[PDB]
Amino acid sequence: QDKILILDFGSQVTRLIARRVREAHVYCELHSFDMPLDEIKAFNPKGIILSGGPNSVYESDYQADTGIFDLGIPVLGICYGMQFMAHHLGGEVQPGNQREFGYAQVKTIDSGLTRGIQDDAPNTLDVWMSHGDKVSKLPDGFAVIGDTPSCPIAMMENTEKQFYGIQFHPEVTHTKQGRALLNRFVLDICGAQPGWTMPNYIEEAVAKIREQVGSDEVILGLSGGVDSSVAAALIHRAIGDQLTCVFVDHGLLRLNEGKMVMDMFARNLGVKVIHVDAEGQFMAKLAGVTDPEKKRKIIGAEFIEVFDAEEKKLTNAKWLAQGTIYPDVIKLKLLEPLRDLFKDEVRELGVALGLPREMVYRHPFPGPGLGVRILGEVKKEYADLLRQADDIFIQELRNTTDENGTSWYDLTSQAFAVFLPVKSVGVGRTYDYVVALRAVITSDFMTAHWAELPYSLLGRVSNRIINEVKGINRVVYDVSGKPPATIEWE
Amino acid sequence: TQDKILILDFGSQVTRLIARRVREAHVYCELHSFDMPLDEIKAFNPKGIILSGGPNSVYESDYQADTGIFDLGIPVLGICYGMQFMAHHLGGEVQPGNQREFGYAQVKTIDSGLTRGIQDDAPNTLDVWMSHGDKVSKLPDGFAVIGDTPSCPIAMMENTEKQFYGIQFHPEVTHTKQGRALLNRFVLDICGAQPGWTMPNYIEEAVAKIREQVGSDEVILGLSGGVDSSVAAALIHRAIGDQLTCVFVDHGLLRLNEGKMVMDMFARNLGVKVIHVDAEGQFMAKLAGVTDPEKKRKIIGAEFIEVFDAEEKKLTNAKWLAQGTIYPDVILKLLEPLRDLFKDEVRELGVALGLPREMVYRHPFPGPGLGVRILGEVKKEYADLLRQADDIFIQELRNTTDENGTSWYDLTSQAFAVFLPVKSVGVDGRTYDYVVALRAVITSDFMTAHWAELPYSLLGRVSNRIINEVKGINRVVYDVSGKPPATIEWE
Repeated sequence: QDKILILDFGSQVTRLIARRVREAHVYCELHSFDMPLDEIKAFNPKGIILSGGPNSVYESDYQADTGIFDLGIPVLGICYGMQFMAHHLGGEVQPGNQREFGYAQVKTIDSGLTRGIQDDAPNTLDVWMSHGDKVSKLPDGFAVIGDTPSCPIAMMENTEKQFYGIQFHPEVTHTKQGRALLNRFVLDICGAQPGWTMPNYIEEAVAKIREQVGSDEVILGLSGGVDSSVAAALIHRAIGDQLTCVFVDHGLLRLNEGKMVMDMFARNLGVKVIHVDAEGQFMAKLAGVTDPEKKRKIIGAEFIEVFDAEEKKLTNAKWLAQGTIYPDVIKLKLLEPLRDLFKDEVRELGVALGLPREMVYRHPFPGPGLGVRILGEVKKEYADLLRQADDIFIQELRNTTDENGTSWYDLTSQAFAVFLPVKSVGVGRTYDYVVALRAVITSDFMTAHWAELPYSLLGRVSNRIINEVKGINRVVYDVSGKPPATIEWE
Repeated sequence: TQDKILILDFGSQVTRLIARRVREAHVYCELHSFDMPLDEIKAFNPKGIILSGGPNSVYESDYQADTGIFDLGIPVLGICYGMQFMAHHLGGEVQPGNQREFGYAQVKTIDSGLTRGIQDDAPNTLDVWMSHGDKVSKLPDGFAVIGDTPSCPIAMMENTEKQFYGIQFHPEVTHTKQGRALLNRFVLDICGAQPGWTMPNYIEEAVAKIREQVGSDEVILGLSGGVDSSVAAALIHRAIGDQLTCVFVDHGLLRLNEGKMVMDMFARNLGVKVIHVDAEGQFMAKLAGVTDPEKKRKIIGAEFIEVFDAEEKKLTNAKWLAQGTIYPDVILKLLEPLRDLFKDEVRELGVALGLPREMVYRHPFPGPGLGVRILGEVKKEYADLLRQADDIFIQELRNTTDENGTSWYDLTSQAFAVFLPVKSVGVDGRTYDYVVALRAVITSDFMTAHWAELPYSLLGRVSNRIINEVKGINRVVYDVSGKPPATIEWE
């Protein structure tokens, strides 16, 4: 594999650089700016990207080894990375407020990085611009390739060395052409082969697991979440009957979730799956508990208890497999085959392995499950009502499409129903509980706006829940964004 | 005085819509049952008569108007059953069908006094809400077919000599696109009724009738804050001045500043004598620990009657209890000067009298007030939160307009916030506060209501403002339940 090295100078969006590079189907790794030169050479990158950061290159210990400029490979500096590049290659940096950002229009001239990349007019880019420290004097052998009125050296290039610096963040989508610029650097300037695909990954990952495990037996907890499911499919493909999975239904899962897990793993693949039905045990622990924080502690601790007792019975096991993914890393031995992947790659890998898309491309589901979607006291009675209401909502999201043919399920990051233990009047007079519909679209920055679901979709979901679910006669839609609200109600 | 239209009611569920259409053409009209005696019909002296539809069948029903109406020399329009009734008694014939069947149909017409110049997408074509029940199978004497469909050969008929008209569809429902044009054509052109029924034209007559009714007697009137009792107060004050005393009871379950706005418009601007009772604490004490919504309504209604009655007894030199009774309700002596008006006419009368438009063009407000908008136990703590959130919602509805410049306040029939006694988590730090529901509906002509398709940006701005500005609320939801299957109020 051709690989890109990303050096982290502390910016809050540095991971997005890695996501963009992976989205171009090129392998890459995120390392701190002070990675020793020996490890960099051993990594043998096809190119290096220097991220932004909150510090100032003239007064900071945030200095990478300047030997990176002698490796003979292209280097791209972003904001602080550009300032670092300028500070150490004979240029000058003028101080500003490194916390300030905003929109700007950059004009470019023709270069390897800029040719054929444009927004509404040739050689014009609308960017998410850093208004802080800026390059005030070109380093040696460099040219200006992009400028704005307030930032005369907004983009610079050393053609001989293929060094590039930009004063804006191409990894945030607010820079419309940022992806195109990063692709141009990685695919064309560095010449990195876009071979990092999940079908290409399976055989290498399967071989690494076999070398690691041999004939040993492996246990893996199946939460119902995607990561552990994909870990299961991958490890089973590697070692077959050496894997045992444990699935715990704590009674707080969506409708039919236990059946769907058992069908895709035990029935379809022949994976050995220990199925624990713990609904009654969890409901007993939640009885009379209204505090949401206590509810979260109880459910999490009880789940560990049920899983730990199943682990003890699998006495000839030597590995605990886990669905640890790359954002997590940025007596039983740990087996974590997804450590090098982001969530989107994990999803593609699950489909590649043959898992049903319905189980692999689903909205994330909280650990405490419906426990934080039933306000106040959790009871089987309420969980059963909620599963029906939730399922109707999701059915309609899956079957209603926008103008491009994309379903509203796929357009939203998270969608679910919430059970409110208050009663409303309805029509013969009725007096039943209230359901809230929640649907959000999350950004890259831990915020989320509520989805502008079509009115007819909301109306149809409302009609169906009220008529089809005995016990619910009122439906509301959450119109609180994050911030100031949270996505979950508890 | 007024040219008048008489509407005889044969039992159709939409007969009132005929009266609204006629009033909306600025012609006075009254609704009476089909069996109104002939001498009262003559004494009413109508310029024309409309016979409504109905569910019964003219050959097997006692739903028979006095057939002497066809000898009065005034135009008559029969709608569905009214048309069949017309055909049955003037030498035609009715063929039995299912009077419960209705649906869309395209009526083709020929030129007549009723049909000339009225069309939808092609000349001499009407898209109508058709009765598929009993229908005219043989023309009555001197009548001609002026409208037909493939399945209803006699869909419209005219007797030109007598100015009798019969139609097999309902022009009073908006589903008949030209139904209003047809009704106006009959009322304004064929009957020649003068469109003089305006609220400025009504004031002087209404003032004189009140003065003739009351003389120098004293009158008491309950001010709820609603438009009906307010307009009655303004009108009666216009007639008898210091002879009127108003009683305003604040039970602590009103909207923000409601008592101040009522006192300001009446006691300060007009000089009306107003007895102001601040009964907030007393109502809250009686509602403590009460969660059953039916008991809450019972407590609030009975307690209000007691506070008002004690004030009435103290006004010992009073002879009239005035009420804001309006015409839909009608279809110490009682003084009811608004008995002949629909709500929209009452609103125009309120403006005509000089009341501020904001107090007259207001969404209706329930008797039990916020008591049915605070789910479960009602407390001042919750009412104070709700009044704040409700006011923010209303500010945004008033200040945001559609493509024609109409406010979303004016576009909705009813809009309010509802306080939910459940807590949600929020965000820096972690908050845990109550939930508010926004409710907004648009009512139809048929006692149904759909929830308002408020712009997403408006819901978003209201959500943000309530959560940020109202200490105690950290979550806002929008009610997306229509009627049916839900009710407008939550309790």
